[PDB]
Amino acid sequence: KSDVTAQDVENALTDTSKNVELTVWAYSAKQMEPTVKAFEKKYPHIKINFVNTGAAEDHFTKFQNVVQAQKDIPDVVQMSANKFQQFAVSGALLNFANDSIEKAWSKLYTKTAWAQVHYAGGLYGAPQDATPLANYVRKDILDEHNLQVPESWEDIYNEGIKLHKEDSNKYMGILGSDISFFTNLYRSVGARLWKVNSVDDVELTMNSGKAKEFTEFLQKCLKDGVLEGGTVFTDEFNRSINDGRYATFINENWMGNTYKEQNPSLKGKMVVAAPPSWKGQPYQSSSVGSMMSVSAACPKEKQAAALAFINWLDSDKDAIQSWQDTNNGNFFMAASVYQDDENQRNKKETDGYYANDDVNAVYFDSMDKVNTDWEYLPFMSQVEVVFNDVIVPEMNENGDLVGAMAKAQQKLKAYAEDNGFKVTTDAD
Ligand SMILES: C[C@@H]1O[C@@H](O[C@H]2[C@H](O[C@H]3[C@H](O)[C@@H](O)[C@@H](O)O[C@@H]3CO)O[C@H](CO)[C@H](O)[C@@H]2O)[C@@H](O)[C@H](O)[C@@H]1O
Ligand SMILES: [Zn+2]
Ligand SMILES: [Zn+2]
Ligand SMILES: [Zn+2]
Ligand SMILES: [Zn+2]
Ligand SMILES: [Zn+2]
Repeated sequence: KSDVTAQDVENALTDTSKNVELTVWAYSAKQMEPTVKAFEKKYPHIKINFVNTGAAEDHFTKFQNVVQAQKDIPDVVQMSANKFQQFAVSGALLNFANDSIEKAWSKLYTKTAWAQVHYAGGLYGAPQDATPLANYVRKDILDEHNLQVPESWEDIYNEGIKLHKEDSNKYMGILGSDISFFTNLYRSVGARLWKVNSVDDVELTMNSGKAKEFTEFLQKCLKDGVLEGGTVFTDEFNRSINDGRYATFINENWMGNTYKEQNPSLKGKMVVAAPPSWKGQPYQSSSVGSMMSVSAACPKEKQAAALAFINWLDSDKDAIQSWQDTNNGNFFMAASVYQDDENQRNKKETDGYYANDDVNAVYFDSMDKVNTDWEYLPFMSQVEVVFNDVIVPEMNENGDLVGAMAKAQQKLKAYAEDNGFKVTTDAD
């Protein structure tokens, strides 16, 4: 049980005679590093060795490698709310839960994000960004085809048929072969793939109920040309999203900043809209986001400073402002100083990039509608492996996503059983 209190954390910042060196690994270096530099300017006794680990997939592999070796482990490591679980459960991350941290830091982060940095009763990071889904819509393409900005999945299907019949070089959307992209869609329609009761007790529902109905719908979209299966955040995707291959793109809202940075030619052409409803339920959403975690290997005498750094970077009012100023005037932060500020909710676009200037209001409404009735499995790294091996190959116009989900569930059941988890599935 961690005895580093909220007061001990604050003392690491005030006790400036106690010099500390922290090694920090991050994959979102572009967005985060300027605010890291601001930390170092403000607290020169805490020196940050900031390591840009490149792409997230490489970062997580590198971190697992050093943890398994028990050598050369960073003190602080970027995590995300749907990838940290297997690191937390395996003991790679410091569980810094205690009453005083819980009491103090729970007030600093919006409740949806704060819940998600817990796992199995431990506390494993400070939330960084929230990532409510938004639908980035090429309004120019829809206008050309006399199509409305879609508000539901039913609209995506019916309008997507018309679009692709009239212009077979464009699709209404992409079904991205990425575990976050894919699970975000299920979460955003209230379709549980699984339920976690405790660290060693899980239920898989990948082939029944609302999940099965949604999978059937996605396969019909693939079969009929409404969605195209493909990768996201690859060169293939980058070409497509620049060329207008997808009239809609339903994604975590950090993409809103990515378009401003990588796609200047799309200025004025997109509207940012709410993600779609399903079956005449009110629309729901999903938020994941990054978090900053401390390694279990972090030396005891550096832990207070490591926690002080993660809390400062992710919640200090100056830090939150830096996140805005260094990311085109907006970055969607989980800290309550951002989330509870009506002027962030009503913040108007000033750069002319999106065709609607109320982008943050769309993001905030989506955040309000995040589906919190959800947990990630303890072995999310294995989930991603099985997804790549079993589900991704079926994401095509002749695929069988329904059958693939059932086979993936069987593989995850065997993995769970082999690793000491109690597991039920809807196939039992
Ligand atoms: C790993 C993801 O972390 C969160 O998303 C962050 C987003 O991550 C992207 C990486 O920067 C990129 O290298 C590659 O791995 O794609 C990732 C998206 O899946 O990066 C932005 C900045 O551009 C933010 O830092 C996001 O927090 C999380 O929300 C995702 O679901 C993933 O777990
Ligand atoms: Zn150093
Ligand atoms: Zn708690
Ligand atoms: Zn067209
Ligand atoms: Zn390629
Ligand atoms: Zn400050």
